[PDB]
Amino acid sequence: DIIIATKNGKVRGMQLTVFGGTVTAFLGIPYAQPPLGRLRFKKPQSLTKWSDIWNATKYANSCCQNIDQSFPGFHGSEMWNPNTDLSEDCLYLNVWIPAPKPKNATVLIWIYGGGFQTGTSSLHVYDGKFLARVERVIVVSMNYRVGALGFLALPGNPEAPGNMGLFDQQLALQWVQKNIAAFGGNPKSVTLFGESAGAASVSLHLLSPGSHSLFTRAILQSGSFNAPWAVTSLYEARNRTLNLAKLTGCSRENETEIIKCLRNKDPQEILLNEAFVVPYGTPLSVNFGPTVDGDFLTDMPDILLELGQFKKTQILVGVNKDEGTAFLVYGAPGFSKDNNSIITRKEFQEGLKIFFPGVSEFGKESILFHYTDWVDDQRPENYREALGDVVGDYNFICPALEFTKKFSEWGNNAFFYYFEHRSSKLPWPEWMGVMHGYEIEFVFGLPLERRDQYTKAEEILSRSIVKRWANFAKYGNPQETQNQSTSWPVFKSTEQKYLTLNTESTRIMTKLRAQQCRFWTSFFPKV
Ligand SMILES: O=C(Nc1cccc2ccccc12)c1ccc(CN2CCC[C@H](C(=O)NCCCNc3c4c(nc5ccccc35)CCCC4)C2)cc1
Ligand SMILES: *[C@@H]1O[C@H](CO[C@@H]2O[C@@H](C)[C@@H](O)[C@@H](O)[C@@H]2O)[C@@H](O[C@@H]2O[C@H](CO)[C@@H](O)[C@H](O)[C@H]2NC(C)=O)[C@H](O)[C@H]1NC(C)=O
Ligand SMILES: *[C@@H]1O[C@H](CO[C@@H]2O[C@@H](C)[C@@H](O)[C@@H](O)[C@@H]2O)[C@@H](O[C@@H]2O[C@H](CO)[C@@H](O)[C@H](O)[C@H]2NC(C)=O)[C@H](O)[C@H]1NC(C)=O
Ligand SMILES: *[C@@H]1O[C@H](CO)[C@@H](O)[C@H](O)[C@H]1NC(C)=O
Ligand SMILES: *[C@@H]1O[C@H](CO)[C@@H](O)[C@H](O)[C@H]1NC(C)=O
Ligand SMILES: *[C@@H]1O[C@H](CO)[C@@H](O)[C@H](O)[C@H]1NC(C)=O
Ligand SMILES: *[C@@H]1O[C@H](CO)[C@@H](O)[C@H](O)[C@H]1NC(C)=O
Ligand SMILES: [Cl-]
Ligand SMILES: [Cl-]
Ligand SMILES: [Cl-]
Ligand SMILES: [Cl-]
Ligand SMILES: [Cl-]
Ligand SMILES: [Cl-]
Ligand SMILES: [Cl-]
Repeated sequence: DIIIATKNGKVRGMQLTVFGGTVTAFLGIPYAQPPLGRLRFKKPQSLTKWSDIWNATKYANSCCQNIDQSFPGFHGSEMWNPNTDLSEDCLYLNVWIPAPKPKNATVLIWIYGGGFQTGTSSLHVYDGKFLARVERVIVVSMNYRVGALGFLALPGNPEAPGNMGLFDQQLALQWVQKNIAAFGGNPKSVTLFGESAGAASVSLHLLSPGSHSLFTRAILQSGSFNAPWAVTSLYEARNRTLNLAKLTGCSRENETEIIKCLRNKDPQEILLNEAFVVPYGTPLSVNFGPTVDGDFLTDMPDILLELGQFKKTQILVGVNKDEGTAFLVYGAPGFSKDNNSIITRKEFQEGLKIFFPGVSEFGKESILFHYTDWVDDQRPENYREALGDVVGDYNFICPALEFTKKFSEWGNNAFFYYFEHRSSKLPWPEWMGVMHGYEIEFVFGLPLERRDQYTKAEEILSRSIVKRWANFAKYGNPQETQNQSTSWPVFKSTEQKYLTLNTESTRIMTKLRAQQCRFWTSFFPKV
């Protein structure tokens, strides 16, 4: 019976047998007043203390969200769907601490992705028990509100100021500061890490002054705020809020009366109508996301990045080899996970209309021009591979490289990786490569469990990544110093060295996607 006294009351954990040892898990600790009734759409409110023993022995409710139904019964998609009850009452977090209880352990705080519309910390691939067992760190993950319930925005209006899901995350970072020393954790050594919209979230905490004292260091997997999907404009946010109001029958003149109207709507009604607020949307559109609210985020983040207005500290940043392919089977013509998706030029052109809906003819032609200079004109997968690279370079690789250059230009150490190992257990087909989100299981050390079906080489790769991440969190340096590993060089804006992660040979390379990213970063933002 492991009981910890937090500042709001006593919580009860559970013991876990991991790798012939023990981890203590505290699953489902509340960290805010449930955002229900009059509290829906508002910022998270402080939690009033309890007097008993809160039983933190099972994952709590996931936040309300729409579910992927494109591949029913297929584990490749359904692994990302929530695995606890959906409920508005979902502001909970989890803590894994090593056994025996540590003295001043470094803390890793996970922020999941899901495009700010989906996700939950209870996913199997976010289980922080191996990190706690193997590296003696504490792992924390929290649920945060997503979609309109988390990011609906009437800027300046506190009834729906926007960015609520980010303030959920922040209130959880605060909880760690006030409480993690009781679990044996060092509040002075906190590393945020997340993937996709979670990585973008982490990058926004580097920008937000209200978060600057709540963490030490940052790790960004496949995401950053300067990605084109990561920030909703004040124009779009308002056009989307009124679109939702109209769809729900909540159109009013008093903008506050609109919110009160949306507060008598059942969560399901808000969920069904959320999808159509964006008229010409992309596959997996970020309908409701971070905005410049004037509170969490005081200016357009690109300007903050460009002008060095962010927390000075070390960053670890990286991307996967085929970030774009997962999105091609959610709308692109001729694509399918059950065949090899050989598409024609015309299919490629339609795909661009699908993924760049509001872009001019000339803009689309410019993308075609930059990506159809084939070495061989007869390789039938030419267009198929070009569409995936287009989506991956524009939405992930180039934004992440530009973040790392810009951030590093202000004097802090930065480390960039390129993950290029396709999991042997990967249920998606081979042509989709090293997909978006499929480094996460290696970061969390699932291949360390031999009872699974990972290869030995995959166990060694995960063990090395796990050590590098942990050495980065504890020491600001993502080396593996003991087993003759390749030294991870600092990423500098001139040389732009990065490290490749694979089962075979770990390599130092320079200037990832240089020719592609000059297009996306220096020409395409003009069109
Ligand atoms: O992620 C969203 N948007 C985007 C984010 C970032 C860059 C993007 C670039 C281009 C287009 C969209 C982008 C997004 C926008 C809306 C929604 C709400 N709805 C949920 C119900 C219907 C519908 C839907 O089926 N959503 C699938 C969600 C599962 N997802 C998966 C996850 C990952 N990898 C995957 C790989 C294989 C398959 C799936 C994956 C990486 C880690 C995060 C989760 C969208 C959700 C997600
Ligand atoms: C801003 O919003 C208007 C209105 O959105 C429409 O109504 C909502 C309830 C929802 O169902 C949306 O999907 C609708 O589009 C947009 O006006 C529409 O614009 C499209 C093309 O841009 C046009 O085909 C529709 O007929 C228009 N419908 C109406 C009612 O005006 C508008 O485009 C949105 N965006 C911008 C940039 O203005
Ligand atoms: C790959 O498959 C896509 C998707 O088609 C669906 O899934 C298949 C696995 C099979 O079960 C089909 O019956 C399904 O319709 C194919 O895209 C279709 O292509 C046909 C003819 O080219 C066209 O009439 C449909 O509109 C397309 N449907 C889409 C895009 O959703 C594609 O042709 C297949 N390609 C290869 C090389 O096998
Ligand atoms: C919490 O767990 C303990 C352990 O079995 C149990 O005795 C107690 O009744 C539980 N309390 C609640 C409120 O569920
Ligand atoms: C934990 O480490 C900090 C410095 O990082 C130190 O100031 C603090 O006293 C330590 N607390 C312990 C060892 O309990
Ligand atoms: C209507 O708007 C005013 C501000 O113009 C606001 O003070 C008032 O509270 C709103 N009405 C209701 C019922 O909230
Ligand atoms: C390094 O090698 C030792 C034995 O040679 C092994 O026990 C350990 O897990 C390895 N660690 C990493 C981080 O690769
Ligand atoms: Cl599960
Ligand atoms: Cl969608
Ligand atoms: Cl051709
Ligand atoms: Cl070098
Ligand atoms: Cl070079
Ligand atoms: Cl260069
Ligand atoms: Cl160019």
